[PDB]
Amino acid sequence: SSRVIVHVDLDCFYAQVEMISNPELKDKPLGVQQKYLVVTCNYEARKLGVKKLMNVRDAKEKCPQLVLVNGEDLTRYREMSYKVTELLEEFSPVVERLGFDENFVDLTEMVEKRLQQLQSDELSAVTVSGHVYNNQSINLLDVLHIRLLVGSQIAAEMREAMYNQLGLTGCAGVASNKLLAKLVSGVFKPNQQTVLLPESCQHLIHSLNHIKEIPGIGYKTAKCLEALGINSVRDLQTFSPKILEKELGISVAQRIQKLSFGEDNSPVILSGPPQSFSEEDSFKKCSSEVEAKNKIEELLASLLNRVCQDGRKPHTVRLIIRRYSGRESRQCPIPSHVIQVMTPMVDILMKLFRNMTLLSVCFCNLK
Amino acid sequence: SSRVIVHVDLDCFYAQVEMISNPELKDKPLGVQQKYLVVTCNYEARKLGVKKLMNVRDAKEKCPQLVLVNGEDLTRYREMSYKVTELLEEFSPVVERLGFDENFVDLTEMVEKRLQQLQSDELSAVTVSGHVYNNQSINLLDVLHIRLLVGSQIAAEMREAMYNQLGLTGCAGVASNKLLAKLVSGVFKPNQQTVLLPESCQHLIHSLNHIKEIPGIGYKTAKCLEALGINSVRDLQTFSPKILEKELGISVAQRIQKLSFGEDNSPVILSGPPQSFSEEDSFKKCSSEVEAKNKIEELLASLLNRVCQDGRKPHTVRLIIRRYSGRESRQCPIPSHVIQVMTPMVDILMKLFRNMTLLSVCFCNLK
DNA sequence: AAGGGTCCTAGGACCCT
DNA sequence: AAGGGTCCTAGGACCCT
Ligand SMILES: [Mg+2]
Ligand SMILES: [Mg+2]
Ligand SMILES: [Mg+2]
Ligand SMILES: [Mg+2]
Ligand SMILES: [Mg+2]
Ligand SMILES: [Mg+2]
Repeated sequence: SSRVIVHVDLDCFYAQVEMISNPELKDKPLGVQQKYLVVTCNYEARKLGVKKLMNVRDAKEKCPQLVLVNGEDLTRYREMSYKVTELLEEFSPVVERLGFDENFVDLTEMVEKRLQQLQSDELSAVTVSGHVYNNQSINLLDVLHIRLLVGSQIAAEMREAMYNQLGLTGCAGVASNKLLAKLVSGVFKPNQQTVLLPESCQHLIHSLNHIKEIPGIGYKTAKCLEALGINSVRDLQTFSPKILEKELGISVAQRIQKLSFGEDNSPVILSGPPQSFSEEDSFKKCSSEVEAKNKIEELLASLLNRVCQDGRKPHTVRLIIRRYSGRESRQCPIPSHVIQVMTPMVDILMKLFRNMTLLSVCFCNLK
Repeated sequence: SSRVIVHVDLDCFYAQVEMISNPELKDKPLGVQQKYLVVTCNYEARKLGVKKLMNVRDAKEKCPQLVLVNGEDLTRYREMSYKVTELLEEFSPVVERLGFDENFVDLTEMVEKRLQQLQSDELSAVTVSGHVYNNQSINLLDVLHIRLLVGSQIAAEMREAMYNQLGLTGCAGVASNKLLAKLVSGVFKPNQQTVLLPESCQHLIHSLNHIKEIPGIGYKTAKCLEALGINSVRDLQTFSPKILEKELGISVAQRIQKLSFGEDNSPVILSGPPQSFSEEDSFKKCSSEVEAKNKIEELLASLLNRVCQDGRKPHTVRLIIRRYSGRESRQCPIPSHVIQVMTPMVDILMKLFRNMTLLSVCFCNLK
């Protein structure tokens, strides 16, 4: 039953990429811009007040010397994201992606192979790589302690390999399930790693200050929980299961309540190739007429290219819109003759358009 | 591109099963009863006026000597259904199920292997098994004619095997795609087979009298088409694509219009093991109070048994209801500890019940 | 008061930058 | 005026007996 999981989280991902291809930006405070949004920034800029997901106005206020690069085309970030996952797949092939910069790996089978190859002499010599959460004391006779420490050594090899092979830095967290691995990897956020021994599981979850910090609990779920007087991890631990079921559902209630105890039995899933390809564009209630084709035609040309590179073929298309005030969408299957180019697709999408501040296209259901 | 497909359709399936396990019912007119509904009947009863899906009142009127057996528990029909599919899977493993009594098989690879094993001498000796649709003339030099005729010989071997091994009779239709195979298999409905040569494709589709007879066109679609003045296959062939798209959708319009020409490029899919297990019960606004557990508990006990036999494990449950006047449903995932029994499930379902003339349970999303 | 099946759709929730 | 991802839900359509 006992598992050793690792969670790898790159530091200021987009910014770290821009700082790589243009070393001239290192040491200088950097923000990565998407329209009016500074979506992330390096640490030279966080010190100066800039914060993730900050207005381009407020950010230049706290740092007028802030150098900004446009990060709207994710192509380069996506390509590097998959270079990271692919390298980790060398260690163990079961690698789950979370967004572009986070990866889960189940190290269990790999920890146990390393253990058989050791002797009674070197086992007492097993050491930790990186921080132990809560400065908790190690017990070389606790077999769970030994396995987690081996997990931290693997985690350090990955992080070094990532830097040696892709010049990227990041954090790692080693724990017994995915929830705790992710929560502990950020205890030392700047290019460091942390291992969570079981006896500190409760210190970790109770170190949080709002239930939203639990991966699995978002805006709607949080707000519903505070409309019930649930503001802390412990409030949710002790809240009535029944009342929780008959207010949020039997699936939401019974899993988030297990997350509040640090429990999470979900396996690390192999993300493999993507299940979808999409592109978005946003605009200040600009598209006011059907000549919004050009904006659509742009999105296809990049998707069609990305698909051709992927080699697989999609069988469903989707169009999304956002309307000046909540999103609406229409999809349909892809004609067969088309699957084996640009002109016909457009006319499908506009038929979808006419059935109905943002336009987006997606290719899903891939073979 | 050229395919040889076969469609196998058993004669009065439920009735033929009841006549097997009780030979005493053969020769006598038989209906299979589900509540007030005579869902099917043998041919000794169709002659006497009884019709598929007929009131138990009107049927006994046209035939008071009608012997009826209850067919509400489908267990036996389902078990025989899969004995049929499994036997056909011996011929070629790619077998698509349609309901309990119909099966599609792609005979293409099997037709071509048989052809290489022949000599120029026996090829002119190739003969048809069963009817040729529209008494059309065979051309032993048309390679498509030869392949379809080989398809009819395989179809005859299946039907014989089905009778020799399971004592079941049925019809087969051999054509170049799934739509036409299904349409031609019923031209001689009582334990016979028919092959459709390409030059008669249009005689077959135009032999239909309402667009509803096209597999793919149902109640809602038919009615929408008649609200537009489309009553015949040809009306739909000639109807405006645009008007069809902007009234039914780009997926519905552009495929049903291809079905009206006898075109259908969908492949024969391997149905394999089921994707769901469900049980239903109906009742004259009977369940009026929460003690409807007993009716639910019945459905679980049979599903739980069927699942245990299957060996796979489900990960989602669903509850369906119908309310005296349109169905409503609630589902959720299956707790993990449960997956590896009866008491806990009930309390999930009732929570689903309280969130909300028929009750039903389903196990889906199987591993 | 049938008793089952299949697959799709539009929208929702969650996770990142 | 971010720009992407994942998976689930309730209901719909279609096909049989
Ligand atoms: Mg991250
Ligand atoms: Mg990060
Ligand atoms: Mg959260
Ligand atoms: Mg049939
Ligand atoms: Mg039949
Ligand atoms: Mg039809």
